[PDB]
Amino acid sequence: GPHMATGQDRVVALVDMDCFFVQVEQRQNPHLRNKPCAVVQYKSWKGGGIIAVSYEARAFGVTASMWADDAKKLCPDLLLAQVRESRGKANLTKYREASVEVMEIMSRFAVIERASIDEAYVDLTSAVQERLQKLQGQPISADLLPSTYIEGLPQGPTVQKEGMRKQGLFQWLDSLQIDNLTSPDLQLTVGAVIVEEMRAAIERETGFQCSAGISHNKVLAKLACGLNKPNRQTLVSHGSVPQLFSQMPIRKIRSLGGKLGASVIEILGIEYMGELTQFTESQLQSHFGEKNGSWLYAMCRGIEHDPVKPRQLPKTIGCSKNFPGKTALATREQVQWWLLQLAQELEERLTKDRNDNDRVATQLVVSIRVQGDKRLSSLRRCCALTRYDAHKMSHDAFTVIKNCNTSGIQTEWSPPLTMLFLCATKFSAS
DNA sequence: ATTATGACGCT
DNA sequence: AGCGTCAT
Ligand SMILES: Nc1ncnc2c1ncn2[C@H]1C[C@H](O)[C@@H](COP(=O)(O)OP(=O)(O)OP(=O)(O)O)O1
Ligand SMILES: [Ca+2]
Ligand SMILES: [K+]
Repeated sequence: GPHMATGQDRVVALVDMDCFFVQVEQRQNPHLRNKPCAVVQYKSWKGGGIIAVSYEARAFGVTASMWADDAKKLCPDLLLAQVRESRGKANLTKYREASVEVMEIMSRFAVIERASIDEAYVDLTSAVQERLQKLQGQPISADLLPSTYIEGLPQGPTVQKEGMRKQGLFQWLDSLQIDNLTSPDLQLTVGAVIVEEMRAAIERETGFQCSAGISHNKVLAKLACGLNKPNRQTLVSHGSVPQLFSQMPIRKIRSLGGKLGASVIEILGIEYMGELTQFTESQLQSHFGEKNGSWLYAMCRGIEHDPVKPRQLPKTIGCSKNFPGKTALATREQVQWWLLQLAQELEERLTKDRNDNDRVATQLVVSIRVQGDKRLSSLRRCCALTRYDAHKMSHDAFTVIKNCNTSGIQTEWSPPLTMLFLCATKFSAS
């Protein structure tokens, strides 16, 4: 009762750019705007691999992880933009720089955690408190929430999509004004007002649209964000959780989309997140470990405590290339040439990072895959990164992996290498 | 023959 | 440390 924590202490948002690499290419090339289009890397094998898809193209069934030749079967008029190639490899700089544009705007509003190239969590608790003081008990108008969905509403005693959105928003605001909701509900609502403002600023200042979720923690904000995409935001209140979770497949919750989630389903014989509430904390810990068990026990009740970390910059800077099928690296000089290409891109990015962000990487991680290996990485070795110099880094990388070569002929490399990976890590202030 | 990333957990 | 999981 009175001592039962409800995980309603924070306001957290997750902002997720819509079709991000496609928007970056559409801003650059107006011919691609409002068209079925996709971003592809490379072109020779089956037309290239699709890595991002506009919503117009998704209507035809085009997805990422599709070959462009196959996407064209579904959507013959699909437009394509190619990822830049430099030094023999795909180069993602344009998208990393577009990411910085958005992250810097978000940072004006609040502390953010960079979750990926186009996702950031936002801790809005303090901003909401501030806005509430400005507001002075003045009610919140629907006009302040023009792209907001309230999950679970409308309900109870119009067949258009926007009409439904407004009906739900009206019910929510009507209740807030009549004092039939909770202080956490008001906090979330003010959070959503701020996120409208944030999303408007992103679009104004970059041209890019995004979706967002607002809730009391990162997992619910992420779940919320996906409910209404694209170009919309969704508020998931604490009270919405029992209905929302009652039919929510376990794999939809972040961290449960893989083997752990499959084990939860199999071991417990359940399908939906809400079904977890019937187990004790000890029962869950007994199957999934102390940490996972406690996390699951709280999470299925809508409670999570993972903080929004104050981190706007990536912690690592890496460069990798696959060498599939017949293109696997089978000679010494091949391996060395590609290590150099990778090291040259890495040096370029590191030098920029050092100038921009007042830090230096101190460790170089070298990873390879060998042909036949089940896993993405076969071997990982570290060495010191003491100089931002591509020839040195590439020579050092060779040294730490050269003994993986089974070949008696040192000119040859066996078994052939199907992946090379260089990663700069362990930053120190500079 | 998805590819190129990136954070965090385990022992 | 080196490996594995989960995610954009
Ligand atoms: N598996 C991947 N391989 C390479 N690039 C990827 C991969 N997944 C995502 N990306 C890139 C391209 C995406 O535009 C960008 C952001 O990813 P993501 O949020 O999953 O999709 P998206 O922004 O294209 O569409 P959505 O509107 O559904 O969010 O990161
Ligand atoms: Ca996205
Ligand atoms: K994303």
